[PDB]
Amino acid sequence: FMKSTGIVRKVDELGRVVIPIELRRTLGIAEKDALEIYVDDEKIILKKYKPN
Amino acid sequence: FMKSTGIVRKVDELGRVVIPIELRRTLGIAEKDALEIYVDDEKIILKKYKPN
Repeated sequence: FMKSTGIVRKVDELGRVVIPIELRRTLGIAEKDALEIYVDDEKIILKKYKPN
Repeated sequence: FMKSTGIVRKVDELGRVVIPIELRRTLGIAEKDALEIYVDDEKIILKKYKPN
């Protein structure tokens, strides 16, 4: 099976979610960087964005 | 089996991402609701939160 952090956050007015700082560092993501958003099985997959 | 939406958003100061309103409605998510966050393969999986 796959292990997940299992951490939940409250949805703000715009419907946005925050990545834990531990994942900000491990994912190599910083302010002004670009994120790409995926949709599968009613779940959202977010990953670093590679320009095309 | 399914293709992702392929939509990208800019990261704000806190490192947060926004779900498209089309997904807010399909996912049944609203302000003050709880989201659970997963981590796998360097990708983040967010889904509705159903506490035990």
